[PDB]
Amino acid sequence: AEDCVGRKACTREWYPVCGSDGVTYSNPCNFSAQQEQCDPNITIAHMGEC
Repeated sequence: AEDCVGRKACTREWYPVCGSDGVTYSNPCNFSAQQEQCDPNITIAHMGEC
């Protein structure tokens, strides 16, 4: 994808985290999938939905 913004929806489970973009991830899969498509370079900012 290269350039995509927001969250990419995955729903295997709900462990919410926030990415360094300040973005709410529904679960690890959300963080992984969205970033592998968009921004692999951010880190988990904090545990819990943003």
